[PDB]
Amino acid sequence: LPQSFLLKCLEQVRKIQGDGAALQEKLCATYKLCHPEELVLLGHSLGIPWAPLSSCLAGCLSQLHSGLFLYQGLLQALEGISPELGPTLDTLQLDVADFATTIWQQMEMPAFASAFQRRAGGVLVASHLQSFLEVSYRVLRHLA
Amino acid sequence: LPQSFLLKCLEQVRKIQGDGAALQEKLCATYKLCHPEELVLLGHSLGIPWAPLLAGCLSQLHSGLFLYQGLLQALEGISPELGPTLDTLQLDVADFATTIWQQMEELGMMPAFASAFQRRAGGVLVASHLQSFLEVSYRVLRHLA
Amino acid sequence: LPQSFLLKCLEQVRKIQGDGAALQEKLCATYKLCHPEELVLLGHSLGIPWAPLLAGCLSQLHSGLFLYQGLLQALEGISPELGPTLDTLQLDVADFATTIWQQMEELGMMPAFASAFQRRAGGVLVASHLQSFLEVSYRVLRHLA
Repeated sequence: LPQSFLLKCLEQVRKIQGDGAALQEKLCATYKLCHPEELVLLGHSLGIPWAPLSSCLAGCLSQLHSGLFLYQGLLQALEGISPELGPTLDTLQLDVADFATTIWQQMEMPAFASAFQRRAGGVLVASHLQSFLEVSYRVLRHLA
Repeated sequence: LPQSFLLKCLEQVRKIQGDGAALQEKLCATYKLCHPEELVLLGHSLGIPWAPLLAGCLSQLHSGLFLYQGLLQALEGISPELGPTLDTLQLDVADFATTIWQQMEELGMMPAFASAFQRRAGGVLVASHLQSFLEVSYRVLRHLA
Repeated sequence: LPQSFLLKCLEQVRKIQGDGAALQEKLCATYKLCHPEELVLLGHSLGIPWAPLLAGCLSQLHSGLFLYQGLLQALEGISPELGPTLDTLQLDVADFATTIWQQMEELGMMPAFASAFQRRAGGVLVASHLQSFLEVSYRVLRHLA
């Protein structure tokens, strides 16, 4: 796709990543939930879906788009995790929502039932979105 | 680490130092902002975060790179001439950082630049910090080999 | 020494180091020769010369580059595959030799790699030393202006 497009995608993945790192930094400072690693088995229980992209033009781009559409959903489902994290979460959601539209333009949920469920769901969705955007850049770089 | 990943990195360090030195030489040439020591007090005024420098160290390179990707995007092209110079330096930083990220997987592990003078001077100081950052990164990669 | 010339030198220095680095990682990854130190015996046995390092030093750097064009040529492309990569490295060292010389002007100032294992392992050894020769030219030009 054009280089202008790929650089547009980078600016965006990097903004969404700086937001995700602000979230992750709050969840660690405020709840000591600092190691996504430790929560890996809870993602089961929490029933967090996975967006596949590594083994993936338009079909791939559609997959990125779906995966983004999935993360704006999950973020929404987290209902802001706590009053103090609410702002942070809104910023990351408006941002994932933008990247989702750059992709379509170019084409042209769980129940986190508790304080603990919202927090651990928070850490894991922030971590799964990081990895996914790291994979979306490598995939787009391979399509430019 | 695998010596071949190490050799792929030592290559990407130099390819970024090249683009960096190219930006610096163009800024000096087109605008006469030739000495980062004349703009250092101003690095403080432009709110620039200097980035410090297995798992933890590979993570500090990756964080450093991630900061440096921020600062470069914030200069928004600097000027119509320097535009493509900056576009190559971002795609190269972004590729190096992806390389550190993919290997940490396998192993299992802002300033705003208000005016044209701020974008110009900003380009001088960040090309300049990224240069040293990367040298020290060429030294600790040797060491974590 | 004019700060502009000196930043054109840094970009040339990083350019040749990146080509150096390009060759190393291809030799390490095509023929698993990933360590100069495991070849210091072959190198001693070939008796290969390494170059030492305003007028005087500027002239030492110029003659140092001359030596490395010499050594790079003797490798006779290493393999068909590695051909282009060495041509670039030759040409980029040539550029930089010229630049240095031109500065001198406006201021008024081979072993035989008899074998195929020898070309590949002599590739690893020259690229590695060149890399180190150029970092010090990077520091001497740094302290020169």
